[PDB]
Order: sequence, then structure tokens, then C-alpha cells
Amino acid sequence: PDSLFAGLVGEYYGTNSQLNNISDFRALVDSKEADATFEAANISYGRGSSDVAKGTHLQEFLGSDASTLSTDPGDNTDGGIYLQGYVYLEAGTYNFKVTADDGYEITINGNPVATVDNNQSVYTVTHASFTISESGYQAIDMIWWDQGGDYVFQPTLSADGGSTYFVLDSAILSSTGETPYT
Ligand SMILES: C[C@@H]1O[C@H](O)[C@@H](O)[C@H](O)[C@@H]1O
Ligand SMILES: [Ca+2]
Ligand SMILES: [Ca+2]
Ligand SMILES: [Ca+2]
Ligand SMILES: [Ca+2]
Ligand SMILES: [Ca+2]
Ligand SMILES: [Ca+2]
Ligand SMILES: [Ca+2]
Repeated sequence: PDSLFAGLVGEYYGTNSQLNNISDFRALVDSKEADATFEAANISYGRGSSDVAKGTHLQEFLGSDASTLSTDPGDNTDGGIYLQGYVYLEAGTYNFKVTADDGYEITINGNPVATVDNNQSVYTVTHASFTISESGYQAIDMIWWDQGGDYVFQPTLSADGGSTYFVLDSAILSSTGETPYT
């Protein structure tokens, strides 16, 4: 079965084709089995240089989560991650504020809540609010990629109208939606 841990299910995919947008990365995910799996328990990755998909840059980027890699991917020019699972959120209003190079998309309960559909050097976007109607574990997924060069990915979330933001980590993540005791 699907292991229960305090994190999202992570998949890494590399390619020697150019990633320009969300569609390109999603097509890469659809095209093959993941080059590596991991547990995404502390979703604040990077920053680094000289291509995420080369050498040990992925390990450096994933940091605290890299010890759960299923393998050490070989070199590629371009690469990214697909995260999916659950996040505990009380009913209320929230918004993401994301620092990234290159682009990304986060969905909650199937609906996009933070999107950058293009390549970019590091930039921080404060995204529009969204609502949670019922307290509990919410479905969440994320994609992020690097087309080359520098790389960073730090989604943060606010519950208090943008006064404070937190990283999504083992305090509130669940791989399956069951309560983790890990
Ligand atoms: C679009 C930008 O291109 C630059 O050359 C890269 O160094 C940045 O990391 C980013 O991907
Ligand atoms: Ca796949
Ligand atoms: Ca490697
Ligand atoms: Ca780190
Ligand atoms: Ca670790
Ligand atoms: Ca959708
Ligand atoms: Ca590229
Ligand atoms: Ca880049």
C-alpha cells in the first residue's frame, strides 16, 4: 500500500528537452515513470545554481527531504517536481506567497490557487485568496520546474490576511489524508 507520512508524495522528473510552461512539465510527468520519488515534508527548496537536474543539485535543493530519495537521478538539462497529498487547514480564507525560479502551479481541492505559467529568474508573487469551506485535510498538489540555471521553490501560506506566512511541513501535511504519528 501507500505509506503514511507527514508530507506530500514527491516525484522528480528530468528531461533534455526545454520546459517552457506548466503544460510541458505535466507532459513530462505523463510520459514516463518518475526518475526518483521522495517524501516532501519541508517544502522550502533551494536556492542553488548550475541547473537543478545536474549532478547533486537536486539533493542540495531538496535538503532535509533528500534522504528519502529512491535513487540519485542521472544528469538532465531540465527537471522538476510533482507533489501530491493532503494539508490540514481549518475553514477560512488563505493565500499563497511563492518565491520561485522557474514556474509552478499549486492546486487545492483540484482548483489552482497559485500559478506562474512561464520561466522566470527568482521572483516572489503574493497570490489571490481562496477559501476552505470545511476544516480537515484538503487535497493539494504542486508542480515546479527548472528550465536551467538558478532554481528555488518556497510556497508559503497565510491564514491571517497576509500578516504572517508559514512553510508547508510535517506539522500539517499528510500523504494519504490519515493523521500521521511519525
Ligand atoms: C528564465 C531564467 O533563465 C536564466 O538563464 C536562468 O539562470 C534562470 O534560472 C531562469 O531559468
Ligand atoms: Ca509518470
Ligand atoms: Ca544526480
Ligand atoms: Ca534547504
Ligand atoms: Ca532528512
Ligand atoms: Ca483541476
Ligand atoms: Ca532548458
Ligand atoms: Ca532556472
